[PDB]
Amino acid sequence: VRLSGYCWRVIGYHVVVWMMAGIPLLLFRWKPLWGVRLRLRPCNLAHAETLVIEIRDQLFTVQVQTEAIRVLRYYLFQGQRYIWIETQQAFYQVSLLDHGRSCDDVHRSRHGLSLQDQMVRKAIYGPNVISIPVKSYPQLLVDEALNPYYGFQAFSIALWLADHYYWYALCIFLISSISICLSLYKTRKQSQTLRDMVKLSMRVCVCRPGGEEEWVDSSELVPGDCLVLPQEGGLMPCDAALVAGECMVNESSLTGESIPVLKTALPEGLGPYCAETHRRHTLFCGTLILQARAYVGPHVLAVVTRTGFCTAKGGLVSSILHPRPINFKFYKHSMKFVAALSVLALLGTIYSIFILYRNRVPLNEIVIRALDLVTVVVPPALPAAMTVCTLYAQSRLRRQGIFCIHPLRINLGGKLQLVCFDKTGTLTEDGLDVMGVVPLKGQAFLPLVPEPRRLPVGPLLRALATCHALSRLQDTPVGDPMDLKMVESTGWVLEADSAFGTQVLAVMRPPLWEPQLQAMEEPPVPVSVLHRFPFSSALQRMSVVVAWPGATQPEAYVKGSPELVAGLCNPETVPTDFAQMLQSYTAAGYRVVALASKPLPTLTRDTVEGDLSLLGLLVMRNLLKPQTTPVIQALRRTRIRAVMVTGDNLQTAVTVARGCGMVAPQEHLIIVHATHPERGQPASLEFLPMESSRHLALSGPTFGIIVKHFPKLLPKVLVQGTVFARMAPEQKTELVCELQKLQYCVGMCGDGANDCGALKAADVGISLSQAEASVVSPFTSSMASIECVPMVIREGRCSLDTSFSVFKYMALYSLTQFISVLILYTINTNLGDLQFLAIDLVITTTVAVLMSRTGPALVLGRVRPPGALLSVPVLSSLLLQMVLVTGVQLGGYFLTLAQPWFVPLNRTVAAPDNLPNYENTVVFSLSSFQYLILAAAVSKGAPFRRPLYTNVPFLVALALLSSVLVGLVLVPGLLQGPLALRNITDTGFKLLLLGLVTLNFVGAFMLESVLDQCLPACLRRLRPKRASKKRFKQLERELAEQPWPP
Ligand SMILES: CCCCCCCC(=O)OC[C@H](COP(=O)(O)O[C@@H]1[C@H](O)[C@H](OP(=O)(O)O)[C@H](O)[C@H](OP(=O)(O)O)[C@H]1O)OC(=O)CCCCCCC
Ligand SMILES: CC(C)CCC[C@@H](C)[C@H]1CC[C@H]2[C@@H]3CC=C4C[C@@H](OC(=O)CCC(=O)O)CC[C@]4(C)[C@H]3CC[C@]12C
Ligand SMILES: CC(C)CCC[C@@H](C)[C@H]1CC[C@H]2[C@@H]3CC=C4C[C@@H](OC(=O)CCC(=O)O)CC[C@]4(C)[C@H]3CC[C@]12C
Ligand SMILES: CC(C)CCC[C@@H](C)[C@H]1CC[C@H]2[C@@H]3CC=C4C[C@@H](OC(=O)CCC(=O)O)CC[C@]4(C)[C@H]3CC[C@]12C
Ligand SMILES: CC(C)CCC[C@@H](C)[C@H]1CC[C@H]2[C@@H]3CC=C4C[C@@H](OC(=O)CCC(=O)O)CC[C@]4(C)[C@H]3CC[C@]12C
Ligand SMILES: CCCCCCCCCCCCO[C@@H]1O[C@H](CO)[C@@H](O[C@H]2O[C@H](CO)[C@@H](O)[C@H](O)[C@H]2O)[C@H](O)[C@H]1O
Ligand SMILES: Nc1ncnc2c1ncn2[C@@H]1O[C@H](COP(=O)(O)OP(=O)(O)NP(=O)(O)O)[C@@H](O)[C@H]1O
Ligand SMILES: *[C@@H]1O[C@H](CO)[C@@H](O)[C@H](O)[C@H]1NC(C)=O
Ligand SMILES: CCCCCCCCCCCCO
Ligand SMILES: CCCCCCCCCCCCO
Ligand SMILES: CCCCCCCCCCCCO
Ligand SMILES: CCCCCCCCCCCCO
Ligand SMILES: CCCCCCCCCCCC
Ligand SMILES: CCCCCCCCCCCC
Ligand SMILES: CCCCCCCCCC
Ligand SMILES: CCCCCCCCCC
Ligand SMILES: CCCCCCCCCC
Ligand SMILES: CCCCCCCCCC
Ligand SMILES: CCCCCCCCCC
Ligand SMILES: CCCCCCCCCC
Ligand SMILES: CCCCCCCCCC
Ligand SMILES: CCCCCCCCCC
Ligand SMILES: CCCCCCCCCC
Ligand SMILES: [Mg+2]
Repeated sequence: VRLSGYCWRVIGYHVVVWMMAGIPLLLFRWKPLWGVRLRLRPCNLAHAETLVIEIRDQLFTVQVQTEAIRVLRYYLFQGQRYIWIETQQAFYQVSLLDHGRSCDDVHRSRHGLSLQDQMVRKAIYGPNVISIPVKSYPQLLVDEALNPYYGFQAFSIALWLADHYYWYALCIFLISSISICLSLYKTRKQSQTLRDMVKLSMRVCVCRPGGEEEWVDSSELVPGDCLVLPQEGGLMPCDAALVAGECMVNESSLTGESIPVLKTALPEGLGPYCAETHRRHTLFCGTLILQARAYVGPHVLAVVTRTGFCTAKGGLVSSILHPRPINFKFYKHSMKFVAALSVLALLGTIYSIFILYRNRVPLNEIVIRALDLVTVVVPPALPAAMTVCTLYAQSRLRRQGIFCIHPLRINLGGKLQLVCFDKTGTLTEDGLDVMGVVPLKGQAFLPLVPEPRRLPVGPLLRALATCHALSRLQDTPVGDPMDLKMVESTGWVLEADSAFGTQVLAVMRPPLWEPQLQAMEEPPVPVSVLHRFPFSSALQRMSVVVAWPGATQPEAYVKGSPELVAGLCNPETVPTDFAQMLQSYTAAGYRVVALASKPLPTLTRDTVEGDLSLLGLLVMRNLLKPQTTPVIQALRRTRIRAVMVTGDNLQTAVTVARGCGMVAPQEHLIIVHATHPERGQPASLEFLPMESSRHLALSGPTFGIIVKHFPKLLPKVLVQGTVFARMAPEQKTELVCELQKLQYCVGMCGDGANDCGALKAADVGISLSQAEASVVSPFTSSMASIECVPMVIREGRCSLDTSFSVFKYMALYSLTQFISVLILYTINTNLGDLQFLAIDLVITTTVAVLMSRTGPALVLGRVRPPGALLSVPVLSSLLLQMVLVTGVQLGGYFLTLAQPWFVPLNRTVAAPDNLPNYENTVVFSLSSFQYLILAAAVSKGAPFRRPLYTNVPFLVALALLSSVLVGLVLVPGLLQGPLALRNITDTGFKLLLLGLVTLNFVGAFMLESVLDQCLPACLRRLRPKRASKKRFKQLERELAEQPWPP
């Protein structure tokens, strides 16, 4: 995180690099800083340094722009704007100028921002736009085509053009152009799918200190400027603190869930505007405002707080544009693999140079042949194969209805070994059923009431009717499902005239019915709502203040989790057997929410939910979705660990885990309960063995106590723990972080608004109730069920196998072609000119692009894909396949030598001037069929991929190439002219060649099958490793020798 500043000699450095002609590799290597400094006009003075290099320990360089009003030196890094302060000499982030600003200051910013201050803050903070520039086509060409690989391909094109191999040069050019086009299309789509999301362009009203009215574009906003919000509704131009009125918004673009959320005006007072503690008082960029009410004045006034990239949406966009490096390695071993391949290539080109020197050839031709061989070693289709494989996988996922912002994470799904779920919404149905309400008398519960409609007028009925954040939107109430079903159960239909405190936020009317019963005593009267305190998952609570045409004083009603609410209630109002009866309902799997009240003596949220008194419990059913038990059973069958992380009660979570199969029968479960220290001793960490493998379940506060007071025992709990309950979102992301610390590949599926942090922290985050692509999590599904989890895993495995099948095959292709030409070099032939074109484009490129189209296996398995190219089976398969191919080619050559008809090539004339000569044709035919054979063999089916005959384009390609090659052998000759073949004029020997290559086909398949069948057993019997690289496996073993809980 160190920034170093540096100010005719640069042209000298450029000329030196050009003369060297490969200085870019040195500057793209361990010593890039030295070259940069030598070619940057070094000058440490930051005030004068126009260039700055930042190191984050990784190495980035950026200019220093200067904007004038007088002078302002700023620079952009990672999308964030930093500016230079003359009074400090250092660089400070734009977001940190107005840090610690007090809420009273935000309120005093109610008045306008003058045009002078507007332009000053415009120059400082820049325009209010999340800038994702559109790249001109030549910019993309210079960005992508400029790299060592394509430069080497251009060199190969030049070299093969030098020796009159026009066709081969042209086809290499075509392959490179196709690869560049595919990379460009991938990058363009990647930029466009993000740019289309941040498209905010609309006029907004803002009031000046004088005139108090002006319409400006969304980009013309700056921090500290007020904003008149549109009461009809619409998108939010930028991040602003709500200063006046109330707002109903739909912030699904950065939260996942699409339920309405209530934002109340910022509470006036002294203290910093955190923007995270006041999250309920802030409107975020790119969020739809369902409505905005004033209740105190003409307009709903907000104050712009942060604009541009520093907004939360801007931060997520910045993360997407510059993602963090992947923690889990995918290969991290290809250096040794390509080193071994290069070793083989060098041992081959040594033979090439030696045998060429053996015969009479000019030294220039000798070096030309050597460089030709080296160019043939490198295949030009590798980047195209990678890109098309990734595009195919992403298209498959999109066709299944799952969208990934950046497909680079797809392969992570192929090596997930732990998946977290949240109970409500994802595992269970979103909706709820109100089973009933349990009331109190003064300190003793009463029988459950099925329909709350039949309650008498009193605190409980009023609390059920009034305590929520429901709002009518187009003749339909909307809000939390819990609140909607509760109010439906009561029947009190949602409907100025301030009673005591302020203007009423809402009014409720009791349903007219029972002329005798309802008016039997105190007929119901409508109830007005004065103050509302929205619900937040961090504090399991919601407080409302209400009055009615009676109401000698107002009344505050609090709805919350039973444990926390009972803690807040008056101790003598809570019955002694609260815990057991709550278990009696939660152990049955019911969601239970407590209602309490206090009569206010005629307002910050703290003084409301204080000396409360229990009114009752609300028991409501919540059933598992019908496609969660099979998914959990499949995941557990494949030894993929499944964990529940939820903010609900521990008893309900345990019951749901038992029902959905996370805790199958005959699997003992313990409850871990750590008591907070009471100033006499630490937590005891009590264990309660439950009654119908080892499983542990613990709530949020005990999890925090274990984290902060038993660090030694934390790994064992995390390894054995499966059901975590009553966790705040912060605790959820903390648990994900801890699981990752144990070297787990942690994926997660979540509903919204309490999983966003955990979803982002997770290696593979999935959001369910999302219409389309979102910046909420790396992956997002359209359908709402857990079934998306296995497919993302399966495709990932299908990718990991598929990628390997490319690196294998194109390596085989890289080297099976390498040996063939060497054989010809030993006989002084050079494999023809159009023959190279036939080998590459007709046969190889089409197969390489088509082989990755195959889909996933449609079922999971316990066998994980490999994680290294240089494993024993892979290298063994490569070597044995090379032995088979070399044997076939040499046998063909030796048999062709041993025929009645034969005339050796005229060795005194260099190729291609001696073609077809009866040796080039046979080697070429064998090589072509060998490429097809290798392609067919490398492309496996089970357990990860479908059988080869699934993707009908690839199978059709294989069939057509085989047919045209067979024709090329079994005809008097139709392409033998252009391909320079000698037209073997007998119908007997060519049939023998066909039989021999059939034997080669059979040999390759039997070889690969025998390897797959036998080598794993040999490795199990031979080298008994006892893997301990990952800490969680070590902990699993240690628990296996002896469990920690007795
Ligand atoms: C000249 C040889 C040069 C090559 C040197 C590199 C050899 C080489 O990478 O293989 C390492 C593996 C060890 O095994 P390795 O591949 O390192 O296996 C590791 C474990 O499997 C680990 O946990 P568990 O799943 O619990 O086992 C996890 O899977 C890691 O990810 P990964 O599996 O996805 O890659 C692996 O790194 O196999 C040897 O133990 C051969 C050692 C050399 C044999 C020498 C014979 C002469
Ligand atoms: C034994 C002899 C006669 C053969 C040597 C072959 C050279 C002519 C090859 C070897 C490496 C090649 C270079 C490999 C990499 C590049 C990088 C490329 O520039 C970049 O894309 C770098 C961008 C970056 O990473 O910042 C331009 C072509 C060039 C210089 C290549 C030009 C041709 C080079 C010097
Ligand atoms: C050392 C002499 C005696 C050998 C003569 C042949 C060399 C000119 C060959 C040997 C190794 C070859 C290199 C082998 C591998 C690569 C990797 C290849 O991939 C990349 O480095 C780019 C990857 C990316 O940009 O993502 C670029 C060409 C290059 C440097 C090759 C350029 C030509 C080299 C230097
Ligand atoms: C006989 C010689 C001239 C061989 C020429 C090779 C072609 C047959 C290859 C070159 C590029 C290939 C295409 C490259 C990319 C795709 C995208 C792929 O679809 C996607 O992954 C993107 C979907 C979307 O975003 O719409 C389907 C295969 C296809 C059409 C490939 C089909 C085969 C093509 C045309
Ligand atoms: C110069 C003459 C001798 C060339 C004659 C063409 C043949 C070499 C044929 C045999 C196999 C054919 C390929 C077989 C299958 C396809 C599938 C199809 O490509 C796709 O994969 C489309 C994907 C989709 O949209 O679903 C159309 C072109 C292509 C690559 C064909 C291109 C032409 C090939 C290479
Ligand atoms: C004397 C014989 C000398 C030859 C010795 C053998 C050398 C073999 C070198 C093989 C190079 C492998 O190269 C590996 O694949 C391709 C090459 O473009 C690169 O691929 C990279 O660029 C492409 C786009 O161009 C991206 O889509 C891909 O995501 C990215 O990783 C890999 O980053 C590189 O690591
Ligand atoms: N709308 C609400 N008003 C008041 N209390 C609520 C509301 N919704 C949930 N709660 C309570 O808050 C507790 C935890 O809140 P949250 O963690 O937001 O709910 P959850 O549905 O248990 N979460 P999860 O299971 O991870 O989706 C729940 O157990 C309820 O007791
Ligand atoms: C092969 O070409 C060379 C050209 O020099 C010459 O020997 C002769 O014309 C041809 N045939 C034989 C057998 O050499
Ligand atoms: C002889 C060359 C054969 C091609 C080998 C390709 C292997 C690349 C593996 C690493 C890819 C990610 O960097
Ligand atoms: C890759 C294999 C390289 C070795 C090729 C040797 C060819 C010898 C053929 C000439 C001897 C038969 O008359
Ligand atoms: C395997 C096919 C190799 C490419 C063949 C290119 C020749 C096409 C036929 C041209 C006919 C006119 O000469
Ligand atoms: C893509 C290749 C198609 C055009 C190839 C033309 C070949 C010309 C060779 C002429 C000599 C043999 O008649
Ligand atoms: C990139 C090099 C392209 C060369 C074009 C070749 C066209 C065929 C002509 C072959 C006989 C001169
Ligand atoms: C739905 C399967 C699509 C198959 C694509 C067409 C394959 C035949 C193409 C033949 C071209 C020569
Ligand atoms: C990571 C950039 C790799 C550049 C190619 C290095 C080739 C070195 C040959 C000695
Ligand atoms: C499932 C393995 C498929 C084997 C058949 C390969 C294609 C044969 C083309 C004649
Ligand atoms: C379902 C059994 C396998 C079907 C084979 C279809 C492809 C045959 C041509 C090789
Ligand atoms: C996707 C299922 C494919 C079934 C096999 C198709 C065989 C067709 C031979 C042309
Ligand atoms: C799925 C039906 C189409 C299968 C392709 C049949 C072969 C066509 C040769 C072009
Ligand atoms: C369909 C491909 C086989 C056709 C060959 C017919 C003539 C063979 C006698 C040379
Ligand atoms: C595979 C194509 C077979 C063509 C007919 C074979 C005739 C051979 C007579 C010995
Ligand atoms: C007796 C000469 C060989 C007859 C053909 C052998 C079978 C060919 C398999 C492709
Ligand atoms: C998948 C096993 C394949 C068995 C060998 C096929 C030989 C077919 C000759 C055309
Ligand atoms: Mg949920």
